[PDB]
Amino acid sequence: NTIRVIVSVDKAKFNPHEVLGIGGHIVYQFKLIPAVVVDVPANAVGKLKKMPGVEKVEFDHQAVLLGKPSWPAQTIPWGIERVKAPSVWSITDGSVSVIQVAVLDTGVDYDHPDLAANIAWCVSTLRGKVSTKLRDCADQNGHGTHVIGTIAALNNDIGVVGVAPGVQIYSVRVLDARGSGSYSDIAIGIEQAILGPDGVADKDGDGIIAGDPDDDAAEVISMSLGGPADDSYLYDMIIQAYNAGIVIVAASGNEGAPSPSYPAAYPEVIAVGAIDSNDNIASFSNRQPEVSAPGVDILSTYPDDSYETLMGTAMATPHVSGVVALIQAAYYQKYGKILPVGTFDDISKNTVRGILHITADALGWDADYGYGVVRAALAVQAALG
Ligand SMILES: [Ca+2]
Ligand SMILES: [Ca+2]
Ligand SMILES: [Ca+2]
Ligand SMILES: [Ca+2]
Ligand SMILES: [Ca+2]
Repeated sequence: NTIRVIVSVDKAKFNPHEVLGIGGHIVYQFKLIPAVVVDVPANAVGKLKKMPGVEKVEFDHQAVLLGKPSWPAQTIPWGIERVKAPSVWSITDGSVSVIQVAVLDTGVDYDHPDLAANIAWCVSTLRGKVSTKLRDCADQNGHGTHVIGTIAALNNDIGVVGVAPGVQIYSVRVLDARGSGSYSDIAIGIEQAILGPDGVADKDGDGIIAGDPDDDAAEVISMSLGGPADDSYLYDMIIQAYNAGIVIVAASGNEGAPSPSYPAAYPEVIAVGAIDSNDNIASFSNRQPEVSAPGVDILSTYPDDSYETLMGTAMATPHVSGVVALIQAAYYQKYGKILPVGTFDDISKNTVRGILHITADALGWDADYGYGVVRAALAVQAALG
């Protein structure tokens, strides 16, 4: 019957009425890339390629969550210590106002007493519809609430504590109750993380997005999820985020493969591998990460008002995203600006990725651990030194 497809277009010639004309509909018009999500009867896709202004028709691929379960006063999970976050908190817990982290995942238990105060914005992109309603944005799986707690669980007398326990979180639900998500919804969730709550990327028109107090963009997009497919419009959204000054962090994958899933495999994205508490790379961790982090036996928040232990590269990812939030929060607190994102290759202290690379606890890049295990305390020293 009806398939979902993503059309790359020339906006001067693409007439959307041509798709309604063949029994299709417009699902979502991207604001930041020239592309549109459409539903068409499957036997009419051939007619789509043929319309004026249609440059490419791509099918809607599937990505999936990358965390799975391991089988009272406040605990500091072993991974938060390993990554050397508690030492940083006298400088910053990430609570500097221009800083937000967007977590594209299964949603969040937004009224969880260890999370709520840091939940700044809650949205859903599922099924190509942007929803800002609470029932839509709530986590129906648990995995997002877990990823989120590793980043930002409160420092208090309950539960757990995240890497950056003061940072504002934008929860962006791009994955359903089963942890499965379409590339379409994930590209839309990324656009939303750039647009933010006011729906405009660059409201004052000055060319600054991430790190501009006049805007409400996130500064980190964290994606603990992956698929085998490399689609154009998705990689275009990645570049829009990258160009806006957003650091993008994604899980390597859990199939013990030689290279990362997507989007972790894009040059603009920090691929993240998983270690255990013995500083062994997990066997499941996809190889050639950029950096690695705690991803086995990770205790964190879980629905509802509860706590759970999970494992996977999905768990390693938010430790890195939390480190990035500390670097950017410390740098903005001292200077009144953030660092550039940087590249895989980078070994300077002038770039977030540069700092991640050279402060990593290398156990010189390798195909197992990447540059090594991120260390917040040392990264924040490099950023400020
Ligand atoms: Ca911001
Ligand atoms: Ca806590
Ligand atoms: Ca905005
Ligand atoms: Ca601006
Ligand atoms: Ca401005």
